[PDB]
Amino acid sequence: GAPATVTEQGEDITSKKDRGVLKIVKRVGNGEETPMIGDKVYVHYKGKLSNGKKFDSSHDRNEPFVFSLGKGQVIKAWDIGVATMKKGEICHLLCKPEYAYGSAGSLPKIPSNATLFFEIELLDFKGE
Repeated sequence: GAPATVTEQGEDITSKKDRGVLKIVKRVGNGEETPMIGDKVYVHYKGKLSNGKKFDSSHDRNEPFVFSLGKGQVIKAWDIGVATMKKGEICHLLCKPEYAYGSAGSLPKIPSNATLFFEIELLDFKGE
């Protein structure tokens, strides 16, 4: 399914090229610009564990999740991944623990040393 397709065909968007964040675009955005570090970004997401089980979604609060890009307000994989997205884009990200919650996890929802899958939609971005 989708996570195995990211494993097998995803683009490595990390600077080190350690496969820490792999990406597949699912829906093109509009406009060619991506957010700059420091921009406010507005996302919907669905997050699944390696066995396919949901661990979280913005839709659980029925509102977009809002954060400042590149400030470490989110896991590393999001600061990297969202920066690559255009407004309106939907992508799939597979995120190794080093770029997510590491050996600590976020228990019980996220186990130790968990590779995470996200489907993320970049709804909007705005400058600071």
